[PDB]
Amino acid sequence: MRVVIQRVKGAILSVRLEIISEIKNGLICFLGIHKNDTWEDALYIIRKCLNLRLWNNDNKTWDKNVKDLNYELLIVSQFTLFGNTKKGNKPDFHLAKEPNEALIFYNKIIDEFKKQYNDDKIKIGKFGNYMNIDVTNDGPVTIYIDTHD
Amino acid sequence: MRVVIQRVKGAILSVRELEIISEIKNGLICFLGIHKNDTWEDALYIIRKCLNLRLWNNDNKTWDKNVKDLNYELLIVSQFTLFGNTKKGNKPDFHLAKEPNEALIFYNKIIDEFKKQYNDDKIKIGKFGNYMNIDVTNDGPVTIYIDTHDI
Ligand SMILES: NC(=[NH2+])NCCC[C@@H](N)C(=O)O
Repeated sequence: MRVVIQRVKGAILSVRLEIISEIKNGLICFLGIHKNDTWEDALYIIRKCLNLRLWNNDNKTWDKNVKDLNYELLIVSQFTLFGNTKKGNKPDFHLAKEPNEALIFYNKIIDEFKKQYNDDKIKIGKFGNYMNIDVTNDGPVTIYIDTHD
Repeated sequence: MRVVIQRVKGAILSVRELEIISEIKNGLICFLGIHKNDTWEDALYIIRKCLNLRLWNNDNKTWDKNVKDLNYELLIVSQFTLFGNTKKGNKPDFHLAKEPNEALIFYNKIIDEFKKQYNDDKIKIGKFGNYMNIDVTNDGPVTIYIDTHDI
């Protein structure tokens, strides 16, 4: 699976527009799910999101993680991360997991995020819906991981 | 070269008490990571796709219009953390990222080219190397990732 991790002062997530999720300091994680992903692919993303040391702990750089500072996570599902753009300019999403299967996988991932950290600290979107996210990027600090490495 | 493209209704960049230096309305924010062994052909591929990827709908059609077609803007923000290696451990390390003194030369070259291949007034930038705060209204959201070393 693929993940783009961005570090935020906060994020406001809204749908067609009414705010339906919000977080202060922490991480927005765009989570694309490859169609051949295993529950081991999930665990790698979760371990990494919860544990990656992305904050300066005053005086020592790259030291504290989301759990350490008691920060929040917003997980947004982004199938467009499997938009192959090597052919034309029309991205093709043929590696992406099928929407239904994907929702079931996405959910489990969220359960586990809650099981691994804290369930008040994990926010979400409306899986396959138009969303509008005001993100305050801190740094900014972008982190990419394709677990197929 | 590594890039994360995000579709935006707008974007507001501020550097250090915060001061606003850059704004775009509708268009693309582009977190651009520059590999140690990047050549100019790597850069052109980045510049091309950002300008030419059809990330917007139009009438019937989906994935049909690119940033230029709509007279939209780009905000290009260098982001070495894209080469933050996370295979080993929970501390990121950036050994694969290019050296700051040259990255800066490469990034400007790139910015010029971004203007040359579109329009001078449609390309906003960050403040290379410096700490930045960026408000992004993500439209979709739509996230695209390209690693040129896959080509
Ligand atoms: N899908 C979504 N909610 N947001 C992204 C825009 C996708 C659009 N090309 C489409 O309508 O297919």
